[PDB]
Amino acid sequence: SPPVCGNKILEQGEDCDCGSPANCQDRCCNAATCKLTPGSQCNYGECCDQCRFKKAGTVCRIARGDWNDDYCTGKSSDCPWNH
Repeated sequence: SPPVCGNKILEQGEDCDCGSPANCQDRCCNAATCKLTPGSQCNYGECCDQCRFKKAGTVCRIARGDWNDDYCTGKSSDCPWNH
């Protein structure tokens, strides 16, 4: 699944796109923008939860025990170990 904006593949650095703006069957992902539609923050990823990123502080990972603890940032679908 290469990076094609307008192919229904969230690969073309879109983070939310549909094959065709007219057939965009993703209320959370818009092709015309190749990004999360207005109102949604997530769509795919660890931080993604209900088309909305997990409020910063939501533990989603762990390095190797419990020091810094991996926590969401409520800004992306990624969860940094916090290291």
